[PDB]
Amino acid sequence: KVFGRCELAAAMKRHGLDNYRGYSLGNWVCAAKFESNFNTQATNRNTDGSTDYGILQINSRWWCNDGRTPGSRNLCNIPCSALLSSDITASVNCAKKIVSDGNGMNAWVAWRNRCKGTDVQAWIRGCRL
Ligand SMILES: [Br-]
Ligand SMILES: [Br-]
Ligand SMILES: [Br-]
Ligand SMILES: [Br-]
Ligand SMILES: [Br-]
Ligand code: NA
Repeated sequence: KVFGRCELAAAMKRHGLDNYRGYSLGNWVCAAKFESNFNTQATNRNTDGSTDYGILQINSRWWCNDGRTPGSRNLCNIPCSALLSSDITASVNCAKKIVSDGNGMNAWVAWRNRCKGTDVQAWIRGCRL
């Protein structure tokens, strides 16, 4: 599923991601934009053999199981395919675990490089929340 900007913001708010660990809704929408372009089916392989999955490109090296990342962990205890669903629940629950791991949203390199320090409120500007 390819979300609309305000549609995703609404969905993220519903699952309690807005202001989670102090990160406002615009930070999460912006992260999604640059990680996946709002596409829940996005996948990307990394040089180390692991793979990033879903709307927030969650990495199989640590967080999910995809059956082909040898040294990896499954810290959210899910198949990586669950992060590709139309329904963003698994992605939101896993992101909440990631953002609490110590490094905040810096875990997402696109957030750090393309959202951090910017006017992230723009990403939910105009939405009915
Ligand atoms: Br957009
Ligand atoms: Br594996
Ligand atoms: Br949803
Ligand atoms: Br980047
Ligand atoms: Br915001
Ligand atoms: Na894994």
